Amino acid sequence: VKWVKKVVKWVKKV
Repeated sequence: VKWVKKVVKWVKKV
């Protein structure tokens, strides 16, 4: 749940 910040940053990263 804490990685929720990076999770959504996946589509933006790749």
